[PDB]
Amino acid sequence: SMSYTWTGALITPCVYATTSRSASLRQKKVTFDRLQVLDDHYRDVLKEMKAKASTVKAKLLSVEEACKLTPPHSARSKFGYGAKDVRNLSSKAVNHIRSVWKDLLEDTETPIDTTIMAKNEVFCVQPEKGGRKPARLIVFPDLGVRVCEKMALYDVVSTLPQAVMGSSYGFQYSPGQRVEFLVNAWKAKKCPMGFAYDTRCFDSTVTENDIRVEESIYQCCDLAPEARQAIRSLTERLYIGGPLTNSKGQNCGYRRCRASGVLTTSCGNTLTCYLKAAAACRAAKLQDCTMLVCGDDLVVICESAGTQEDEASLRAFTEAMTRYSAPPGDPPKPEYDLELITSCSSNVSVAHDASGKRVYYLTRDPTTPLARAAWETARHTPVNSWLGNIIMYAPTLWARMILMTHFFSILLAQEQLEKALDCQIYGACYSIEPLDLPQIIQRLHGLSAFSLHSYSPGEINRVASCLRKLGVPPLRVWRHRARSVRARLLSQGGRAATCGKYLFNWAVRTKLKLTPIPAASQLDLSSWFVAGYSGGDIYHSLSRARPRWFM
Ligand SMILES: O=C(O)/C=C/c1ccc(NC(=O)C2(NC(=O)c3ccc4c(C5CCCCC5)c5n(c4c3)CC(=O)Nc3ccccc3-5)CCCC2)cc1
Ligand SMILES: NC(=O)COc1ccc2c(c1)S(=O)(=O)N=C(c1c(O)c3cc(F)ccc3n(CCC3CC3)c1=O)N2
Repeated sequence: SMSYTWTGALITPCVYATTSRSASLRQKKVTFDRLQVLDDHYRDVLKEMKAKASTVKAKLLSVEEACKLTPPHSARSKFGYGAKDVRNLSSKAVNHIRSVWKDLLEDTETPIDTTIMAKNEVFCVQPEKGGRKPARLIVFPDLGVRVCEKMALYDVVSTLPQAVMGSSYGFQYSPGQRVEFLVNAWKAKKCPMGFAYDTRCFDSTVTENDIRVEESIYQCCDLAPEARQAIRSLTERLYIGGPLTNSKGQNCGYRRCRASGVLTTSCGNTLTCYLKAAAACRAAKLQDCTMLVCGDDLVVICESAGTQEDEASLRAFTEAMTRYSAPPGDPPKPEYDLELITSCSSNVSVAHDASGKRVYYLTRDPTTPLARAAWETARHTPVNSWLGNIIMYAPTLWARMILMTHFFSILLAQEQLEKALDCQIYGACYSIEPLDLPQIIQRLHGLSAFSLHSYSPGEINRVASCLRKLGVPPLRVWRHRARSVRARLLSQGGRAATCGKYLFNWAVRTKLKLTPIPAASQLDLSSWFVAGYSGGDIYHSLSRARPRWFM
């Protein structure tokens, strides 16, 4: 079947930013008939996944619990209420949500409407390879439906992926735990070989059968009968496909592939990619495979069979993925150093802590983080990518010297150190106070994140070259700026002083011997790094448990 069919009605509007103007170019790329051929490897892997899914017991979320996960600025309903009404449990919001639920239980077939829009994302104007990337397409149902999806499937999509894929499920790891997993897998092999597999437009490649196979896995859970019916109806009426409406309310077309903005997108894509890849590893005869899967992002570490043999096994893996309707974007290439593999737009690098001991950490090319940060300093944005980058990339040279210095100087100038900001981590929205960053960083990366040094030449050069290319002052300027930022933070005391002392410890000549922040243990990070919710419309406000008077 065709991934999409179009009426011709335009996908209407809401360093460069992707707009609604480039939507036509994206539509051409993602529109095609899918040819899927399944085999015994696929069937064997599915049965193994199902046996693991069978250990899961999932609970039905109440209307109140589902309402509480809704982001404050989530798209309003076309039925007379918005995200504020949902979070307040308003009479109108709650009555409509209950009617949507009742309809899911009563109607098992009518396709549910969705809205289609072009994603506005900032990329760097780099005239080195081709040109500007076309806008990605976002497909999502109405607010009432999104609350119902949480009631039925929030517990499933939060628990089932780890139960099925075990250590291969990537969203259970913080960046440091992801690094630890990759390093351990690499060291376990006699002669390691690793590769990333890029699927061309993964959402478009997902077939009706893929979605039903994904539902057959959900159905292995112990579920409340209404949750079981809701999952069955949501599968047929929403997940499998349905009509597309643009922002103007015009019939835009029809979808028969994965919608980006439903609660099951991340879980479903991860399960689908894992199933196809594990089956393709068997068809390719790759020895002792370790897979790490995050949605459509796949990395495989295995036992090398020699240079020519590895190139041949990779082409066999690709042919098998292609049959399963997961063809490649960039062709996969075997890598023989862990540091050279790019997965989840990141690579492993090594540094030393204050005692000269090796510390592996996760980094990336800083061009896109710096460009996006520049866009965000220039104009007000709902989500602050700089904040998420400081959190996830806290041990890196560039996040510490440039992002921390620049944004802390802006917060000091605006007196907004205590103002909570939104950032996206694994598709979920978190409301975080920048004053909590030293405690968050210690919890996720450890005390060593504040004293790393002896960065690799390759890492230092990538950073320095990127600054030159973007017209950013050199690293020596950032050291001078950080010394002043640090001094002003120290003067303020409390959490602000901890920001100065811990985040800017690298900027001082003498360098302090840092002790653990006592209040860090109080942070409730239980919802962090459990699952991916990309396009799932999930929100959390960072909270503190058992606070001590003197902290
Ligand atoms: O050789 C030496 O010894 C010293 C050299 C030297 C060179 C340049 C400066 N620049 C500055 O003082 C100014 N800009 C900056 O001090 C500046 C700060 C951050 C900048 C950023 C990002 C960095 C990441 C956080 C957000 C801001 C970008 N650009 C920046 C410029 C350059 C810029 O203009 N825009 C972009 C565009 C895309 C990406 C990055 C940038 C402020 C007043 C005059 C211009 C200072 C010293
Ligand atoms: N195709 C589908 O359906 C979704 O497929 C997906 C594939 C990968 C991801 C997602 C969806 S996500 O939207 O859930 N977010 C991330 C992600 C982040 O949130 C993230 C946030 C930051 F501020 C900084 C770095 C981040 N990094 C890199 C560092 C990390 C440790 C690995 C991610 O990868 N990964």
